[PDB]
Amino acid sequence: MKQYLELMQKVLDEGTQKNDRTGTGTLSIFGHQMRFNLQDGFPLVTTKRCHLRSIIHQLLWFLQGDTNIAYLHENNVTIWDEWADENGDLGPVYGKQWRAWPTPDGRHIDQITTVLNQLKNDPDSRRIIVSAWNVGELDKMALAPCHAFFQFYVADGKLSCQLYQRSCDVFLGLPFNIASYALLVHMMAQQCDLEVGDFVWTGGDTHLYSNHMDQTHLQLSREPRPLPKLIIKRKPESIFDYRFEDFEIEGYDPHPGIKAPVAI
Amino acid sequence: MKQYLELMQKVLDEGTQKNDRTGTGTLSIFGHQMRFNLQDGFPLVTTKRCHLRSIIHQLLWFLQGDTNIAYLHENNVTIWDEWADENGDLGPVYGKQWRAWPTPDGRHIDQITTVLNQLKNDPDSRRIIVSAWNVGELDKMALAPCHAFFQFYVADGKLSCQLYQRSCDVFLGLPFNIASYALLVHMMAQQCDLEVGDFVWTGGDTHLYSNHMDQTHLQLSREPRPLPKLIIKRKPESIFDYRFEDFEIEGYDPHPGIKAPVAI
Ligand SMILES: C#CCN(Cc1ccc2[nH]c(N)nc(=O)c2c1)c1ccc(C(=O)N[C@@H](CCC(=O)O)C(=O)O)cc1
Ligand SMILES: C#CCN(Cc1ccc2[nH]c(N)nc(=O)c2c1)c1ccc(C(=O)N[C@@H](CCC(=O)O)C(=O)O)cc1
Ligand SMILES: *c1cc(=O)[nH]c(=O)n1[C@H]1C[C@H](O)[C@@H](COP(=O)(O)O)O1
Ligand SMILES: O=c1ccn([C@H]2C[C@H](O)[C@@H](COP(=O)(O)O)O2)c(=O)[nH]1
Repeated sequence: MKQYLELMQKVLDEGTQKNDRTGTGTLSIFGHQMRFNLQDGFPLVTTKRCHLRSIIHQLLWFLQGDTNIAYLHENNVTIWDEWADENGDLGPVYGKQWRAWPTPDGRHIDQITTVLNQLKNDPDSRRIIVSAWNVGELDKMALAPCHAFFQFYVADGKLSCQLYQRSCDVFLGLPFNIASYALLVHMMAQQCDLEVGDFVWTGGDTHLYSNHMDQTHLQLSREPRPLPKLIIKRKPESIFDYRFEDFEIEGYDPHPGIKAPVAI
Repeated sequence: MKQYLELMQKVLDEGTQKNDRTGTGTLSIFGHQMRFNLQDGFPLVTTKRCHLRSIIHQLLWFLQGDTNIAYLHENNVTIWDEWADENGDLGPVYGKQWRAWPTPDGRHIDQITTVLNQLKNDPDSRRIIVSAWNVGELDKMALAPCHAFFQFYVADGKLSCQLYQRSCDVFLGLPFNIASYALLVHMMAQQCDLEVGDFVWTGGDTHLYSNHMDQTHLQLSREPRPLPKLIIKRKPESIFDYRFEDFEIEGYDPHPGIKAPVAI
């Protein structure tokens, strides 16, 4: 996508070499925002083939409030296996925070039902937020949340979403996240009988790892193609009842996949 | 300031009319970002006169862990009175979350001291974050956090900060908020012997209130004057040790004040 390849080049041209936690090295910038008008097409990168199976099962996993990779496993998704403990868990990661944030006094708050009731009952609210950054449980988490925080907005019947991402690996993880949250805005918009608007991505430390340098070069030389269109094939009676079969992506003619090693 | 005045012009050129919680009516855009290089000058608006007494005092109150207005009152700062209860209390807002976020296992996390340890011992961390958005306590808060989350970053011995403001009142609140976080970056950097980098502001619902349209156009007709300079006269043993008197702003000549109503 033009904005995405412009962020790749930006990093390449201005990033500073930093030693990172892995000991691989990064080239990074701090502060970047991208806007994707969703009316114009689905933001799935077309300069490399992106595979939806993982994107979709991971979002449905999250909305279930499940932090154990068994479902993911049962659906052939491997992305979280490195971080999961001895018997499948990640501790209170994304889905537990989304569906059951623990109050200090023992109650649990369901930020996705809150956000649903806010979109139907109070759509002009300036507080339609879901936060995964639970400072009090970060220590029990296999990995601190990368896509930490997000905010919805309604104006002239359209639903927009801004995501704050504290840490971003441009080559591998950024295409994944952009699509994931663009997909949640379409699910969220359908349930609330609403139009889709903008997806705004904002990042903190945005970086390209030293061993993805050739792959970036290879991806930057390809021309972006027309964006696909997402088809949602049936309306559930809740956001919690969507299934993998419900989604279809028409128009996606990508350049071939580029493989690149993960720095863990 | 060029950046601030361009944002106001943008809200005026691209905003949608939206009704707010206080029913006064706003003009809003969703998603903006702007960067202020702190080496260029101290970002206090000059197209209208700002009073620095309250920017410093509120920030020391926050760093104290305080959420009761009495301190602010004896330094006659009345910016928080409209929201405080009978006993001066605001409930667990900024100062309490920053200095003692309550966990579900009995602990409390001092997020400012943690940030300082990270800048000293692990400055390349992508996790140097302070969040006031505590979902399990928002119902005890007198007002939900508008400046909800901020991230620090250290590159070439320069400290930068990125603030995410979920709701922004552009005429009243935003000159207060930019000056407050630029102060904290200078204080942090002084304590850690770092130079100042950039303060990067990102907003969610960024808006102008309807009863502010004339004051905004008045402001916009003015030329920015050269930015002031911040001189700190002491290096306190800790960041919790600063006094009002340790700060001096040099060469600040603003255009006349412009007065305007608060929506409560
Ligand atoms: C992001 C995320 C979830 N994850 C992992 C993952 C890792 C660290 C994290 N760290 C943090 N802070 N939060 C997370 O949500 C998180 C998630 C991913 C893992 C691998 C690939 C990946 O290598 N993609 C390959 C192909 C495989 C595929 O299609 O799945 C590629 O070529 O793109 C993508 C996403
Ligand atoms: C941000 C922030 C902190 N705050 C708290 C705070 C809380 C709720 C809010 N609600 C709304 N609608 N807008 C805000 O800017 C806002 C700000 C402020 C409170 C008042 C003023 C204000 O009226 N100041 C006068 C100056 C005179 C004085 O010192 O009293 C002004 O004309 O600007 C500014 C900031
Ligand atoms: C809140 C906090 C601050 O210091 N600065 C701000 O600009 N605000 C503003 C935003 C909005 O005008 C109002 C809060 O209303 P709501 O909670 O968003 O509904 O104060
Ligand atoms: O949604 C995601 C998930 C992970 N990552 C990457 C960012 C960093 O490369 C790493 C997170 O590690 P720390 O920043 O906590 O060190 O995973 C992303 O870019 N996006």
